[PDB]
Amino acid sequence: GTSQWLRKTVDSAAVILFSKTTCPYCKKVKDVLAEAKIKHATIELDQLSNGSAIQKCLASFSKIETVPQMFVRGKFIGDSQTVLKYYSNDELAGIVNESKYDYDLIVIGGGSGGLAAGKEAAKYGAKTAVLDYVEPTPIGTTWGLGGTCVNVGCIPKKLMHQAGLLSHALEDAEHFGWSLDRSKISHNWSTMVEGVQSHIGSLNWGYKVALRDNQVTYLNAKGRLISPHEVQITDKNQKVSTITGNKIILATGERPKYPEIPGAVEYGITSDDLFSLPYFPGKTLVIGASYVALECAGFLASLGGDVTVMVRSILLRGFDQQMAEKVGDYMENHGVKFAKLCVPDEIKQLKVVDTENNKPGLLLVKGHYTDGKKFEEEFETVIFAVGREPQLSKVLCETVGVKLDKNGRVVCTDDEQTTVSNVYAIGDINAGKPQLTPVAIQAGRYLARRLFAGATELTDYSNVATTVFTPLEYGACGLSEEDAIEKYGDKDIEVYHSNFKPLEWTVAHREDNVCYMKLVCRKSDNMRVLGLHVLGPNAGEITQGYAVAIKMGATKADFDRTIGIHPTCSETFTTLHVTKKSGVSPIV
Amino acid sequence: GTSQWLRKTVDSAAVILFSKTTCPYCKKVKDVLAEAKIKHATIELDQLSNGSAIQKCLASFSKIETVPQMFVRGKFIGDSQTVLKYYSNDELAGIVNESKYDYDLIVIGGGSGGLAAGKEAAKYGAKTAVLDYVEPTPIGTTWGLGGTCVNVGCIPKKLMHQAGLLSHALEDAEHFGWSLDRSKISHNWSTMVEGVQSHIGSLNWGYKVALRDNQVTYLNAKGRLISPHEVQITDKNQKVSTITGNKIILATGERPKYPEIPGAVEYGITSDDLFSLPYFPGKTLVIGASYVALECAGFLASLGGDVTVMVRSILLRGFDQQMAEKVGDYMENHGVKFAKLCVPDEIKQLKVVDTENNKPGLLLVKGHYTDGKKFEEEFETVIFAVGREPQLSKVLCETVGVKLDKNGRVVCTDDEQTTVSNVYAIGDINAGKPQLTPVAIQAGRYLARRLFAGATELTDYSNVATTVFTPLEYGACGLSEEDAIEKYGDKDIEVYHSNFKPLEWTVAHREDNVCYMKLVCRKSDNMRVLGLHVLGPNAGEITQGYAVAIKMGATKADFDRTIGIHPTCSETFTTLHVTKKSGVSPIV
Ligand SMILES: Cc1cc2nc3c(=O)[nH]c(=O)nc-3n(C[C@H](O)[C@H](O)[C@H](O)COP(=O)(O)OP(=O)(O)OC[C@H]3O[C@@H](n4cnc5c(N)ncnc54)[C@H](O)[C@@H]3O)c2cc1C
Ligand SMILES: Cc1cc2nc3c(=O)[nH]c(=O)nc-3n(C[C@H](O)[C@H](O)[C@H](O)COP(=O)(O)OP(=O)(O)OC[C@H]3O[C@@H](n4cnc5c(N)ncnc54)[C@H](O)[C@@H]3O)c2cc1C
Ligand SMILES: CC(=O)N1CCC(NC2CC2)CC1
Ligand SMILES: CC(=O)N1CCC(NC2CC2)CC1
Ligand SMILES: CC(=O)N1CCC(NC2CC2)CC1
Ligand SMILES: CC(=O)N1CCC(NC2CC2)CC1
Repeated sequence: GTSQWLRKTVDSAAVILFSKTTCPYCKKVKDVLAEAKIKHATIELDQLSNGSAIQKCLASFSKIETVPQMFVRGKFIGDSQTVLKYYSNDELAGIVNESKYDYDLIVIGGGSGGLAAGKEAAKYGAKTAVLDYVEPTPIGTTWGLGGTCVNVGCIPKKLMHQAGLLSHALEDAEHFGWSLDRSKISHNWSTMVEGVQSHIGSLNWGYKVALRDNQVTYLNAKGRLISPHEVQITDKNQKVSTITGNKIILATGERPKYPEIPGAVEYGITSDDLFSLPYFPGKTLVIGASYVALECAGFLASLGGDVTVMVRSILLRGFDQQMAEKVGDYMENHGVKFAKLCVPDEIKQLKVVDTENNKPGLLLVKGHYTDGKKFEEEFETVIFAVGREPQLSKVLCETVGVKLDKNGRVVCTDDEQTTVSNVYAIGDINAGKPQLTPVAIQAGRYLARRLFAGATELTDYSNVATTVFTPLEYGACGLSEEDAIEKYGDKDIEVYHSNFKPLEWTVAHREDNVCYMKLVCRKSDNMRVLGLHVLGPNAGEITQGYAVAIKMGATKADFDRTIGIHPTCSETFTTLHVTKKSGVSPIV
Repeated sequence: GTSQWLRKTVDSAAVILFSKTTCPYCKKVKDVLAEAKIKHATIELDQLSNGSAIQKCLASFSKIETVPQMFVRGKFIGDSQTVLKYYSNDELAGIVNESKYDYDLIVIGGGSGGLAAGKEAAKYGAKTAVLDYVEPTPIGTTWGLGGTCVNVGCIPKKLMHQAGLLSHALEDAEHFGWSLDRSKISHNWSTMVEGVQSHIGSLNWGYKVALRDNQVTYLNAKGRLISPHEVQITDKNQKVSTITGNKIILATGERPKYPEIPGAVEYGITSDDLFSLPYFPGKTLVIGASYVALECAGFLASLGGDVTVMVRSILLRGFDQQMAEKVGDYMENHGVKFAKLCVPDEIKQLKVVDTENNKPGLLLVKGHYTDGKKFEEEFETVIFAVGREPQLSKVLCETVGVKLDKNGRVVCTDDEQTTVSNVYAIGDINAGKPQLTPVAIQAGRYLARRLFAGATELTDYSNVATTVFTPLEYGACGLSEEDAIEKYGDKDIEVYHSNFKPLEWTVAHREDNVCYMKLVCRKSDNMRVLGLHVLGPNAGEITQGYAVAIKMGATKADFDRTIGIHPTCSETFTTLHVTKKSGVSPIV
């Protein structure tokens, strides 16, 4: 079945040239298309295994078997002589631009996955439009091009994390001989926000420049898919029009949820608001226990804030719960307060936010615990981090026929196709996929190569590593301990673990046995590493490289025969030997 | 095959029990040995592929074929009934202690490898002595148990590096909103030295406690091997004596070299003296260009010093030379001066060191460039970092028969055996091996297991990752680019590379295109990764995990299908695409 690959490739591509590396008649067609500023995909057949059979099947469209052969939007155009005839007759530009729709591709959503898909497709001659719009938050916050990660997620989160880490660096520097006095140093919230927002502005602008230089049309517009090939767009002044595209990629992401309780929307905020907030939050309550809740609470305390987290049930639901508890214990020991097994009932306003003097307001939070006892306390800022959800009713007409699941996410095949054959979805709205920025980028780039350059590589969504940037960071790749035990049984699981202490913490007089790591392994499969977990500084840097080994099937013997780099935190993975079944302590 | 292994295992093990997991009489013997504090190896025949063959071969030694069987130093002792008889009759202790020699093992040298070998051997019942001595430096410097890395190597070097890193952390903190003024903060050298030396002292003590708790005899003595089984030991008071051992492990390491020029030994120092120097070096000249030279020049400059490095020919000979040059370019941009193609001719004393007032002296350094021009300049401190060498003529009487190579290192088989069948060598003095602390530890532990516990695993010295802790760190694993081209030819080698900027450097306004990473791959072996190189922060944490993947045979495709962790520096390895042959720019 090489024939049905070739048919799908020729059908879907915009401009594609079948070529060979040594053929100089091919080279003359290349240099002609380059000078004409015509972009295209190229399939070198001497570099593919079965390029012989493909050459034969090209005759089914073109009635010739030689190379080069040029196609445009499913139609054969000519061999060398015919393409040069079109060029010197000035007929070539009209032929490549002839299309049944306005665009080969329309991307709805200009974030991590959408921008990456659109730029990749434009590399192969696909005429591309990228639509993006930011619906404002209840208090009116808005931002520029690039999506959740760039503006209100990974980028400003980690910069603010770094600002918190530097407070411990100032304390540490005294013990290492520097003459500063940490107790006499304080933090300016608005200076930090100005620097963070200035970096984000350079990224908004770089993405506009990127799209321009790839000949991608950027429309700042709210998109709505009304039929398989029609997208209705609405302007900043409410002007409405319609554009048409061959392929459609949905990549509109999610926004934060609010609890259905009085006062929440009126008087609370979310992470959408926190990263450009013009005043220090002050005494803050963070409601929820996701990674967003814990990351935000953690740097606020490190910047000297008075911080409480209200937890309905457990921390980091879905992550390894031994690890989650070590994360929260570290936080509790370094100034974050927890109200456990608790839930909010209402937010009362006591003092309006003072815009002129750059001051928070004042709120009264009422709630109750699972036993029945009551919660009541005042806070200057209340931040909700109780999940995120898509809003596809605003994007999709029911009549088009794109199937959603019961959470509102799009049901896709393993190549991102929806139930409507020309419509695909990527990123956080793809049901069941990990909701991470590098996943959405890989999904979008690989999809664009399949649609417009005849690629076959799929995205692999298994064993994707994560890092939670709490004050002590937590990296992971693979199964939690409890998920492995439940899948294979407790007698088939072996766990190797150890505490450790970074060398940097010795002269600084930090704790001896808080950093921690383990390997969860399958006995009956040669001690296969099923999950890796580490709590310590620089956990993202530590974890990333092991994700390649786990993808490759690493076993415990693979970790053992590798030698460590000394002195590092990471090298402790190369000499693990204490098992949980042995009952031997893991302390250093 | 099996029979030669069994003969080897029985002959050299001190106390060993042959057993099966489900064998109630074996359990009877284990309990008696545990109750009598008799340490021993154990081989569970049911856990071995060919335990059936082994069980039959045991009769060639004991004339029985059941388990348990207990041996001591090559002699069958009995089954369960016979062992209990010796126990009940108060005869067991003297049986398990009977030996032709004072010790089952004598380790000459108490550093990284030797301490690890000694402790591991004692775990299996081997009666063990560890000998350690520290020959003072020319000005009298000395230190405690633990070797080069612990006292005058990796540990104090990386602590001082960390002190240097904190100066940039103090600068960065302003930009992230903290109120300090970096320009009014200074560094106190003796305060840092006191904290470093306190940590080292806790490690000196920890090793003495560990050897005690493992029943290893520690002798603070200079050792000399005068025949295959006799070690002469000389006292702190010059008392001489002789001990005997069955097996000998040489683990005496190396010391710094001095160039043969007037004034070098009298008025200069080495790294052996630097890590406990009671005064700040002041204006300093580092002579040499190894990683020791550049790491020391590096943190001295970050701590406010006026620093010059005098380079005979190139930086970091034997490392990838493109990366070496980026390392040195970064140092030159951040204050380190270089005198290139230059060599020293003599050191003259202008001032004597002032021990009382705690101040360096003053020196005049004279030398010449390779074209004949003259070098002449004054310095307060001159550090020689021009290599290290063993001193085995002090350890190894000629008549013993242990063969050395032309550099004076010990020629060993792949199981660390020397030319004398009961004598082994590990660590820096094993010719041709990487000279690193984790390698010496792996070699010593693995060897002890083969000698006293029947193990067969050998140490793997290939593709061992390294990290150079210059102000911008350089991590690596596998071949340099020039080595790969030399070995396979330029047309079979593809290099993927990219610049990157750490997110933490954005708000701090640090350099855009200084950090750098590349993968060196072999086209004809499925784009196998031959070498990985990265220059940036936390380079050792970044690199370690990739070393497991390389050990496993990772290819470029394995790096592409792995998803990144965002935002990290390390994730840049998972999306590399610009090749050096393309000529496309690697900047961002
Ligand atoms: C606080 C926080 C921290 C995070 N930290 C990390 C982290 O450290 N690492 C990590 O890997 N991930 C992190 N994430 C997750 C990451 O941000 C997302 O997985 C990623 O942004 C998803 O990208 P996307 O392309 O699917 O959608 P998005 O990046 O959300 O972009 C979709 C865009 O489409 C727009 N849009 C919506 N509807 C329409 C419409 N009708 N018309 C036009 N445009 C529309 C949206 O306004 C938005 O601009 C974090 C998320 C949050 C909230
Ligand atoms: C400045 C510096 C920095 C380094 N940094 C790193 C780093 O970051 N990472 C890394 O992996 N490696 C590093 N190394 C290398 C590391 O220190 C060595 O590879 C390691 O210490 C060698 O271990 P060893 O057991 O072979 O010998 P050693 O650790 O040198 O121990 C040998 C011991 O035997 C003693 N001895 C000698 N002769 C006798 C005798 N006749 N009788 C009794 N005792 C004797 C010696 O005095 C010494 O105590 C560094 C080295 C230096 C010099
Ligand atoms: C609704 C509609 O007609 N559009 C909305 C997006 C706008 N983009 C401006 C031209 C750069 C204009 C087009
Ligand atoms: C609620 C609200 O103010 N918005 C809806 C209409 C939007 N028009 C998009 C920007 C082209 C602007 C945002
Ligand atoms: C006989 C000799 O010269 N030795 C010197 C070193 C001594 N150390 C142990 C604690 C006494 C051991 C004896
Ligand atoms: C065996 C031992 O501990 N010694 C102490 C110091 C050694 N060298 C100093 C320079 C004279 C000599 C012997």
